[PDB]
Amino acid sequence: AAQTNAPWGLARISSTSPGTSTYYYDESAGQGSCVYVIDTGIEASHPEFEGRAQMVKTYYYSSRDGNGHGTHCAGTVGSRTYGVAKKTQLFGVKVLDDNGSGQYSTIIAGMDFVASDKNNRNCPKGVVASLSLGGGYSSSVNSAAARLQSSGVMVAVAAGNNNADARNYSPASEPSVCTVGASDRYDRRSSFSNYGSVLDIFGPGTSILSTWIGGSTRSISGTSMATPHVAGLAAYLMTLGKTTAASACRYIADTANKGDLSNIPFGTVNLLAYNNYQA
Repeated sequence: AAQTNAPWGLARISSTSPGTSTYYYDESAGQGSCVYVIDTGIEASHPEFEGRAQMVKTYYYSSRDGNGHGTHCAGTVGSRTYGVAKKTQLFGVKVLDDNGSGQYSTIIAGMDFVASDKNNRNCPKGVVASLSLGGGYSSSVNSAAARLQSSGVMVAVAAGNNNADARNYSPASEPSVCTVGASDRYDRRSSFSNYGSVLDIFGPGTSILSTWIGGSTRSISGTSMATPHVAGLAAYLMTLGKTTAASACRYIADTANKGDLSNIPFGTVNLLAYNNYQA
């Protein structure tokens, strides 16, 4: 399949070259996979989700995404127009309040929630968690992400927007999950993107168009936006039978576009998420 005039990030992950506008993808589109978007929630009513989104857990009275961030990153995973895996199931876990804030304990609880929740879901192609959040280093946050991964969830996490080594940030520094840096449409490392040896992969992160609350769309930037690209790609690749939850991070790195990014600090992978789809 081909989505013309797609967000640059979708076209990027299907192209060996920047500057294209067409997103090429196998029509399976991540069907049979599920992605938990662990964030401010998901406006599941957004037409862009076509009923494939739902809230499964909140840590506030409301499952309603009163921020936009979770709806935005859900959109990049598998929203209709703006998503990588356009047929995947999206589950909303609202660990961040509507200001985007969340206690570590709440984030840890949300990850533990997914690890068991996925046993009440039908995700025959596998299960992904997209964590577009982060704070300073936390061994207990890291171990929460490690458990989720261990449980058989493909965890993707944002490297953080500090223009610093991601070793000082959690869950970004958890080695066993997929730590995602951000690139811009010119294949530069995003200005804010964290870096370091813990990074597993880069994805489009600057000026990413996707869903927003109120049935709308907006473009925002962050490794938080690159994360759902990789989670979507993993859901897509799992549905294709190309990898598993345990191996998706390394499979995406193995098959990534290598050496195409600029301003990658020495010691940080130079790997851009790529679906390698041959139409």
